[PDB]
Amino acid sequence: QIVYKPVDLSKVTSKCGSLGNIHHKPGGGQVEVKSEKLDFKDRVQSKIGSLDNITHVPGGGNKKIETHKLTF
Amino acid sequence: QIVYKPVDLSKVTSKCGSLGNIHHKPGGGQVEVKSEKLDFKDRVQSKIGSLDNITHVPGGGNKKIETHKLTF
Amino acid sequence: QIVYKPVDLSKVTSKCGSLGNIHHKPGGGQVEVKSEKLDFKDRVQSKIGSLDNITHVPGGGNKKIETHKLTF
Amino acid sequence: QIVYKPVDLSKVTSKCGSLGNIHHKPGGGQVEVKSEKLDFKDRVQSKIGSLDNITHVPGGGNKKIETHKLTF
Amino acid sequence: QIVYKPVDLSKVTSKCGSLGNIHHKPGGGQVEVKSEKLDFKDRVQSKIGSLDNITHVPGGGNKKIETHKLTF
Amino acid sequence: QIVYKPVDLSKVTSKCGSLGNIHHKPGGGQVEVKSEKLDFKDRVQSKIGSLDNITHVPGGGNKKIETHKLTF
Repeated sequence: QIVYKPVDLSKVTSKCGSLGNIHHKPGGGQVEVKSEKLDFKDRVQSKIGSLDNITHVPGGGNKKIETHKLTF
Repeated sequence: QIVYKPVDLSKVTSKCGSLGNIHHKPGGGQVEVKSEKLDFKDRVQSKIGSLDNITHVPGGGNKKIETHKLTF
Repeated sequence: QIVYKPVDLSKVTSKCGSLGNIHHKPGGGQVEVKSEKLDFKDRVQSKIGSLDNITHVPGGGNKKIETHKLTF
Repeated sequence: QIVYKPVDLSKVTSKCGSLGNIHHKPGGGQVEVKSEKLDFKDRVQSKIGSLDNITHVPGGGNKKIETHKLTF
Repeated sequence: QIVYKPVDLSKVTSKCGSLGNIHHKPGGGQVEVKSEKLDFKDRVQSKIGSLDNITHVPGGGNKKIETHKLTF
Repeated sequence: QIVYKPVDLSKVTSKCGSLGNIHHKPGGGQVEVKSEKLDFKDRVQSKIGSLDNITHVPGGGNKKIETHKLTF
């Protein structure tokens, strides 16, 4: 008699990219008089209090190769 | 007699990209008099208090290859 | 008699990328009179109080190769 | 001429009670053979690996009393 | 001439009770053979791996009293 | 001419109770054979690997009393 009962009970997780929490609070203080004068003239690039979150995940893949043979 | 009963009970999860929470609160402070003057003339790029979230996931795939043979 | 009963009870986790929490609070202080004059003229790149979070994950993949053979 | 323009720009916050994070991981280790025999017979009180979080806040109230008078 | 124009721009917040995160993961470890035998007979109280969160907030109230008079 | 323009730009915060993070990891080690025999007979009180977090906040209140009078 032969019994062939291999059991895959496994658990696999991938968690990839921007996982953590971001808190961005620019200008959260106290001021009496606030004045901003912006003069931008030629080919200017500007970020003021902005948030860019850029995420690339080519990875994070799960791969199982499993071979079962019984030869009698 | 032969019994061939391999069992795949496994669990596989992929979680890929922007997973975390974003909190963006620009300008949330206290001000009495606030003034802004913006003068932008030629090929200016500006972000003020804006949020960009860019997510690319070519990955995060799950792949199973499983071969079963019994030869008697 | 033969019994062939290997059990994969394994647990595998990948956690890859920006895992930690970010707190960015520029300008959170106390001031009476605040004035800003910005004059940007020619091919200027500028960041003021802005947040860039850039995450690349080509890794963080999980791979299982498992071969089972019983030859009688 | 009289101008009566007192300005309340104030910000008030109360944050009272269980503010912090609790992480409770009883039994998170590695064991080959684990056995537990519990025999509790008369007026026994028992906690095993349980979490009680009890919060009472009679406080944390915010109170403003403000009186404005102009007598001419 | 008289102008009576007091301004309340104020912000008031109460946040009272169980504010923080609870993570309770009893039994998250690794065991080969696990056995538990429980025999409880008379007026026994038991908690095993359970979570109680009890919150009482008689407080956390906001109260504003504001009086305005102009007498001419 | 008279101008009466006191400005309240104040910021007030109360943060009261259990503020800090708790990490409780009982039994996180390595053992081959673990056995526990508990026999509790008469009016026993027992805590094993349990977490009690008890918070009382009758305080943490914010109070403003402000009086403005102009007599002409």
